[PDB]
Amino acid sequence: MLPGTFFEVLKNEGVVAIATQGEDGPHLVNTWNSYLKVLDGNRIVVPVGGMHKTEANVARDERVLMTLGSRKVAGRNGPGTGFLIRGSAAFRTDGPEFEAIARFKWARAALVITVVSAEQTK
Amino acid sequence: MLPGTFFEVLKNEGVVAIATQGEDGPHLVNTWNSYLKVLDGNRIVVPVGGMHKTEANVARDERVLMTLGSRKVAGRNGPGTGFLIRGSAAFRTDGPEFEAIARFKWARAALVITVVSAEQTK
Ligand SMILES: Cc1cc2nc3c(=O)[nH]c(=O)nc-3n(C[C@H](O)[C@H](O)[C@H](O)COP(=O)(O)O)c2cc1C
Ligand SMILES: Cc1cc2nc3c(=O)[nH]c(=O)nc-3n(C[C@H](O)[C@H](O)[C@H](O)COP(=O)(O)O)c2cc1C
Repeated sequence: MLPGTFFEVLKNEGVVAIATQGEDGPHLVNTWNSYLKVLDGNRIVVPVGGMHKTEANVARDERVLMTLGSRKVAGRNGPGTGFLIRGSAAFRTDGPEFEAIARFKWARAALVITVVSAEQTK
Repeated sequence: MLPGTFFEVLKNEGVVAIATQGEDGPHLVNTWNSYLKVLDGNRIVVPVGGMHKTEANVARDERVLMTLGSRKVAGRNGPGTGFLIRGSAAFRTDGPEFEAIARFKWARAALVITVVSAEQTK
């Protein structure tokens, strides 16, 4: 369901934000546009170095939100666009999904987000 | 408390993420690095066009999280850095805080975040 415009955004660098539900409010961490690996089946894979609090939150509630964008991709009303992604998260430490980001020597896991919806918010 | 590195990040364009506590999970919206207006007293102002769900969430829980960064500013161990900002939010439709972003004519309000902590996460 990820649209072409989303893939255009990925051709440009930027800060990706991933929100999870914490015990006393939301938690928010980041990665880079260039680090995302998209696999068939609506899967976005993120290389995990830290994200220990994020992983703990996902264990209690798999639902996460992700935003990303680029000023270099045209939006509906002018330069720049971005997306709000909603999906379920899981942490993999072996298999094809981990190998997808194993190139990062510091990776301890792969954060796999299965997309349920993708909205272009600009 | 906002460090020099944070201001260096603001010299570069990028996508800012703002997380709030929603009724059934977190909510996440965006703005641009270039749109942030920093005021004395640890205040970060954001021009508000939409953010209706965000405003509703802030009405129930004023605590918000904000992340931003830039690959153009050096981190501790390599290129690129960013920040996790924690603070309290308030929406203004008049007064000096609103006037700070009034140049954006599409702004129905100003999202004022009073920062409690700023952590460079890379
Ligand atoms: C621009 C930027 C990119 C980041 N990329 C990653 C990344 O790819 N993987 C990762 O584990 N942490 C990354 N981080 C650090 C996380 O945002 C987070 O601070 C750290 O993983 C701790 O996660 P936790 O608070 O869930 O324990 C990045 C931080 C910034 C500012
Ligand atoms: C790159 C990018 C920048 C944005 N900048 C703003 C902004 O400055 N002000 C604003 O009100 N919405 C901005 N938005 C839209 C918000 O993220 C959000 O979708 C919208 O305000 C609705 O908020 P709500 O979901 O809290 O109702 C931006 C979206 C993107 C992708």
